[PDB]
Amino acid sequence: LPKSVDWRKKGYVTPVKNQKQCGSCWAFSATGALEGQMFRKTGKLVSLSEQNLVDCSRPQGNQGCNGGFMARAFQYVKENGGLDSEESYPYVAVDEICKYRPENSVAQDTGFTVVAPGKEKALMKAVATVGPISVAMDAGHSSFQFYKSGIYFEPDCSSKNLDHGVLVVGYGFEGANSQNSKYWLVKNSWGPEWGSNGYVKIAKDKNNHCGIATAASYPNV
Amino acid sequence: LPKSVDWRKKGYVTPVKNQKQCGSCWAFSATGALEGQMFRKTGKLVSLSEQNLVDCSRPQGNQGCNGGFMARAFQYVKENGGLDSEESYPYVAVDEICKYRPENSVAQDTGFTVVAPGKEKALMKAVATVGPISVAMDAGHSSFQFYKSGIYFEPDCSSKNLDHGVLVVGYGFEGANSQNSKYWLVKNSWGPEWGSNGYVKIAKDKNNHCGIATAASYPNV
Ligand SMILES: *[C@@H](O)[C@H](CCCC)NC(=O)[C@H](CC(C)C)NC(=O)OCc1ccccc1
Ligand SMILES: *[C@@H](O)[C@H](CCCC)NC(=O)[C@H](CC(C)C)NC(=O)OCc1ccccc1
Ligand SMILES: [Cl-]
Ligand SMILES: [Cl-]
Ligand SMILES: [Cl-]
Ligand SMILES: [Cl-]
Ligand SMILES: [Cl-]
Ligand SMILES: [Cl-]
Repeated sequence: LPKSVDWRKKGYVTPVKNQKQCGSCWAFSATGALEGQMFRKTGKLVSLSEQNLVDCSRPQGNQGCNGGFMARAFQYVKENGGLDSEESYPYVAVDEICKYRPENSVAQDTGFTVVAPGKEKALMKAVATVGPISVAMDAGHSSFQFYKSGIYFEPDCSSKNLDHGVLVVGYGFEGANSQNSKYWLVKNSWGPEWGSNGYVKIAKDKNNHCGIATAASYPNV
Repeated sequence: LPKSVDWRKKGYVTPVKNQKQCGSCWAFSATGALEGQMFRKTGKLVSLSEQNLVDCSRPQGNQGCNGGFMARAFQYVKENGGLDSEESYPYVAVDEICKYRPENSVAQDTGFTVVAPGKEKALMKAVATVGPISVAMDAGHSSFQFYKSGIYFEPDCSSKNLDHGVLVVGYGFEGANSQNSKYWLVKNSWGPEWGSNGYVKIAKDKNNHCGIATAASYPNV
């Protein structure tokens, strides 16, 4: 596998978005993974609607601004037959009545693939051969809220008790040695003013740090 | 006109490039504008060759790594009958022999449209209705070099004596009021590591700040 991967360089990733005061991280992780797979299939990078996911996927078990899961989002897209563009269905960061229109759909999926739980080498393989991957992580620490640069490593991080969905867009290493200071390249949904212009490097191959490989998945397009 | 526009979210913009040690900003601004118009016309996003413009547009009045102008680059593409892909004519950040190959051409233009000098409302209309727009600006400040986040506003900026070509990919505002804290969304060519993932927000409707609306143009495809 490559020593480094960054899907941003290949046209798979939309700009950093901001969920604002709504617990919709799962919808942003899901649209980021679907954006990547739809681009891999058609060559067109089109921002997808998190608001469509927040408003319309309660039947699949999501709870809008009160939380949800990327897999349930991919299930909704499948049961629904489509997902609207962000342009047609804008994000307002609150729970609202479903406004989905098939005429505005720009994406579809047949379900999703799960990466082997807890296996960082399985995740590395999926990132290198599929594109961006939705993952869950433990973001419940002030060190993450205030993160700025470098490789994120939090001693109190859990790999089991996760509370935030994000998008792995690559991996790499700091310094000249490929096996030293490895990291996962993660796109957050807290705007570009958070972290390193909206991104964070999370320690890689350090015992599934913060649970990045515990519950990873991607849509099948 | 829309309250905000972001052509990156619609597939019109290639990933951020890096001119390195060559004064070829004008060529990157020109390829970015043609990449957007060729995508609007065909639905295919193809990276274009800045190196073809650097090496071949001296007859039109450009000077390669010593500087140039987007309008002269669109004139070269028109007179030349085409422009090659980045893949077929790679960027090497130095003045080299013209190696234009018609069989590798993936873009054409019949000339260009200019935006009336100094008219930010005319620039806003062009961005909303056409796609990304080539523009000149005053980038000669340490504040721009070390720019990292927020709306860029530099007191020492000129709206008349400009030195750097960039690409306006959209516009927006901060918060709920669409008329307050407005900005131009600008793609630079100093690599993704510069600024905010290679982008900068420049103050909009603040007296043509840094000259963004002084010499704007786009190719006619
Ligand atoms: C991130 O913005 C949110 C914050 C939720 C605060 C209330 N986190 C989630 O949505 C999280 C993401 C997974 C760990 C990937 N899931 C979650 O909180 O789900 C809650 C839930 C429980 C049962 C049924 C539906 C949702
Ligand atoms: C940006 O990389 C370059 C830096 C040039 C350093 C020498 N800027 C330009 O090319 C600039 C862009 C315009 C303002 C849009 N143009 C410029 O410097 O042109 C110089 C020139 C004069 C006469 C004939 C050709 C070129
Ligand atoms: Cl971004
Ligand atoms: Cl999930
Ligand atoms: Cl490794
Ligand atoms: Cl010009
Ligand atoms: Cl002309
Ligand atoms: Cl306005």
